[PDB]
Amino acid sequence: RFLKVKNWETDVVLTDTLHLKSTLETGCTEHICMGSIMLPDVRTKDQLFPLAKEFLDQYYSSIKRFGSKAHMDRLEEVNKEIESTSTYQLKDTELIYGAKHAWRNASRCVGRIQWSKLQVFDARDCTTAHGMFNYICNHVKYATNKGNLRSAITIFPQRTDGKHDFRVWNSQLIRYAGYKQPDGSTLGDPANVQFTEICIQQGWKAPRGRFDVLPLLLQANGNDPELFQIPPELVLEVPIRHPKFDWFKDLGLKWYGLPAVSNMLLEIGGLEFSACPFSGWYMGTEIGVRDYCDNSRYNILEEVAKKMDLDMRKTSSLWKDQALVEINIAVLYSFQSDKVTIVDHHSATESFIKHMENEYRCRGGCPADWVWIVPPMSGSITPVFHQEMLNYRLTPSFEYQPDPWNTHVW
Amino acid sequence: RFLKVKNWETDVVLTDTLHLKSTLETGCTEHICMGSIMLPVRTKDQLFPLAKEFLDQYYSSIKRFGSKAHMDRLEEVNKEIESTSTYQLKDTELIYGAKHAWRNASRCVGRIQWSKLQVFDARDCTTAHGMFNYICNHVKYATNKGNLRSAITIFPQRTDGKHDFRVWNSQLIRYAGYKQPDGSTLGDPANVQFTEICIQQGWKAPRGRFDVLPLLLQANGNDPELFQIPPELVLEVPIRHPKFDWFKDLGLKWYGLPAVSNMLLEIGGLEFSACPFSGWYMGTEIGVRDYCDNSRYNILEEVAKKMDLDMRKTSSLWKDQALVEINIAVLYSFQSDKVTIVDHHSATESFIKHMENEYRCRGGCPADWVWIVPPMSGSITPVFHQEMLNYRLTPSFEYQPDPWNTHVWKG
Ligand code: HEM
Ligand code: HEM
Ligand SMILES: Cc1cc(N)nc(CCc2cc(CCCN(C)C)cc(C(F)(F)F)c2)c1
Ligand SMILES: Cc1cc(N)nc(CCc2cc(CCCN(C)C)cc(C(F)(F)F)c2)c1
Ligand SMILES: C[C@H](O)[C@H](O)[C@H]1CNc2nc(N)[nH]c(=O)c2N1
Ligand SMILES: C[C@H](O)[C@H](O)[C@H]1CNc2nc(N)[nH]c(=O)c2N1
Ligand SMILES: OC[C@@H](O)[C@@H](O)[C@H](O)[C@H](O)CO
Ligand SMILES: [Cl-]
Ligand SMILES: [Cl-]
Ligand SMILES: [Zn+2]
Repeated sequence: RFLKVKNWETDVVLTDTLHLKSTLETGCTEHICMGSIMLPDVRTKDQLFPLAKEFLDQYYSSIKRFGSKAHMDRLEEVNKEIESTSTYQLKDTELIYGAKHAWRNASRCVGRIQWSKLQVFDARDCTTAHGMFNYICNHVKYATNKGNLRSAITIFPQRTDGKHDFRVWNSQLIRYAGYKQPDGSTLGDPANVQFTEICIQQGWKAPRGRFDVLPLLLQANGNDPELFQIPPELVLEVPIRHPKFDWFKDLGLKWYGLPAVSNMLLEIGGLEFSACPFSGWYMGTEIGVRDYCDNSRYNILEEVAKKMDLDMRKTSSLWKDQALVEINIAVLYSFQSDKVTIVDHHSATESFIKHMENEYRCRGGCPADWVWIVPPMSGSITPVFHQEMLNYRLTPSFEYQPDPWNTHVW
Repeated sequence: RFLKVKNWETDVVLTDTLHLKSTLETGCTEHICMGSIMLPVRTKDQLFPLAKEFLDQYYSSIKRFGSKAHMDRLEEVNKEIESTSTYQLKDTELIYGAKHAWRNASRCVGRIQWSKLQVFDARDCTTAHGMFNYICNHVKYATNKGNLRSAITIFPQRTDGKHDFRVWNSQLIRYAGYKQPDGSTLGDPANVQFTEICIQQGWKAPRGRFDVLPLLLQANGNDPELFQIPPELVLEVPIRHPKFDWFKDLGLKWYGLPAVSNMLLEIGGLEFSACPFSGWYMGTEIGVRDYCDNSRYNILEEVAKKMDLDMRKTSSLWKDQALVEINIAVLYSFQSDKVTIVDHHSATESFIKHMENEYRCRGGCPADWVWIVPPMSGSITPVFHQEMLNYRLTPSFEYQPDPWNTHVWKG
């Protein structure tokens, strides 16, 4: 009940007490661990006040005014507001606290040493998709900051009775289109083929190129979603070159500088914010390992290997591994050269271990999903590989939610 | 209760029912996942259900469930238990048991091979010298002049827990580690404690970087005894790189036979505390962990230096670059010396096929993602994208404490 975690490379042991405050489920039982499973109607008013209370309690605890009249007054105020309006509204201060802590609690995020330095954009006054478009252009411009990226989140109005949901239909604010071929092949990004179909079917006219920035598909107040094009001058992109291989440029690869997740749900004190796009800056391997070399993605390993003239007849030459490294060198090299913020997996995991130790000391723990935290290459030469982690769900949180097109009453 | 797993690279979905036969605990609860935690005597009461379950499984597999042979065997074991408080496995049951412990080993990626296990029955062994003889024969057989063969040797089961057979080595073949007065380590840092014990027990240490450790063997709960594996039985491979001629001058070698000897084999409630088993290496075990862990030989920087990599910034990925070259050399060296080895691409691919087959014929395949995914190049192997369910089936291999922590010394 007072759990120990050990680092097997440093012999450092941390004691976790924070997990006792966990409230959501893991998917695991005493008989079966689901640690590697990717994905293991509004609330009633009686469901809502304990959630509100738990949140307000930790909020007022965090500002050293637990059990203060100010604390009790707020509980009173929210209590009556729920009883009366069947929901409640967060103070700006609570909204910001809740958002920062939802990031703080994201057990799958390696970048959380930055959690307290999050720019929060309150878009709760937004009423239309054009409004959403404006807020999102501003977010993108702020976060991008000419390459010196800054973490941000924009929060649109909370769910009411699920008839009026605000949703950003795209999974990231910035992503490349994916197209069909008669070839049976896939031009561009295969991950986005379905969303690209909906765009076109909703009226998008695609350039059908390999790296076309998708349009935003925005849903306000439960209305039908609308298409908008992000001003191209707001989308910072990086051409990919290698510091030693001249021919790398000829592959014609590029990627965008701003990782901005837009399909998740932010839960704070029982309230649900279904449209809450957030962004930070890339770890190199996200692009170079996953985006470029996953077989279900741009899958560029074989082509890079050929140009390196590696031995591709047997797998034991480790040509895949060799090309993998060179591709990831090029990504880091490119971003760095264009002064666009990026972190390599060694630095990021090093930072996360420092963050863990900080969290264990000042908070009593740090929920962490080893399967997601360990980088997709060179795993055991990063310190996180040898770090035992405990995974559990704290609120406020970011949650997954159904893709809008499967849900939307058209 | 059915359970689905999905492969996110291929969209293949499999359904698990085997998890219903799960006995032991995971360490997890609905409130906390302990999937990345490395480590999370029996009375007559608990033993016959465990025996009956095993025997039911055994007789099902040979298609004799409910037969007179089945019923007689249960009666026979029941009597033997009530009479003697334990029982003895038939040869066929021991073999079945040991193969299925491997088959159930959720942290093992090499399980496609589980049905081809040579089982050596050493349950008639009584002394340390006897143990040494059995283990020499295991080593010779498994090694097979480089054409490695999977094998396990099974020593007598626990009785009252005061007469345990134990191999004190964590692996049958492993290199010594010596902590120097200046804090540096000569040889393998992972074996410094066991090396010190061996030295205390009278081993004359050569004190070099690759000294094969002596066997430290405990029979029948007596104090352990030192034996030197005959050098001619210990197959080793000089590590060379196919393009880098300076690599041989690093002076690296490794042994060919991976043989785990510190685990406990459980079969039908019986505990076999000495049960060394061996297969062949996946390259990354040596090339990534053994050579490149910071807490092991830790050669990344010297390799990287000799490669003249840009080492002033980690974002040059000089560490990753050198890691690949080292693992190429390990594979190159074993293959050119005709010593069985498998690369992590081949092995993980075979595991996926095995796992799928296991779902179809067995209703599942318990698997620990954290351990199954290789320590380098994770997502370019197919196991990275495979959802896995982890649960515990018996027969099984279990962890047990290091014997020097529990042993009552006779003198
Ligand atoms: C600032 C630098 C950041 C870095 C380096 C970073 C890094 C990462 C990485 C590598 C992943 C794994 C995703 C994958 O492989 O699919 C991830 C996931 C995640 N991150 Fe962070 N992140 C950063 C900022 C943020 C911010 C600002 C937030 C929220 C405000 C956030 C919340 C999350 C969440 C909820 C996940 C899980 C996503 C999912 O399950 O699909 N991160 N992050
Ligand atoms: C024949 C080729 C084999 C290969 C390529 C192979 C591969 C591996 C690898 C790479 C690991 C991970 C160990 C680590 O990184 O710490 C492992 C673990 C394991 N293997 Fe296999 N193995 C093989 C044979 C066997 C055999 C013959 C047995 C038993 C009869 C076995 C049972 C196990 C067990 C119980 C573990 C987990 C051990 C622990 O947690 O310390 N394996 N195997
Ligand atoms: C805010 C932020 C910063 C940062 N560096 N990375 C992220 C995660 C972005 C990301 C998303 C996704 C899609 C997630 C879909 N889930 C619902 C399964 C994939 C990847 C990648 F590339 F695979 F690593 C990266 C988010
Ligand atoms: C039989 C067998 C074959 C094979 N190829 N590999 C193995 C595992 C050998 C191995 C052991 C161990 C000791 C693990 C400690 N546990 C008690 C937690 C480590 C490693 C390595 F190198 F880290 F991968 C490899 C066993
Ligand atoms: C803490 C973590 O579980 C530990 O470092 C594990 C991670 N995965 C592993 N995977 C393998 N194959 N071998 C290991 O020793 C480990 N160590
Ligand atoms: C099936 C398995 O859970 C899946 O491949 C996970 C593994 N770890 C991951 N880790 C990160 N960072 N991102 C991912 O998408 C995944 N995918
Ligand atoms: O030096 C002693 C170690 O080899 C030993 O404690 C092992 O780590 C242990 O047997 C676990 O494998
Ligand atoms: Cl991405
Ligand atoms: Cl090893
Ligand atoms: Zn679990």
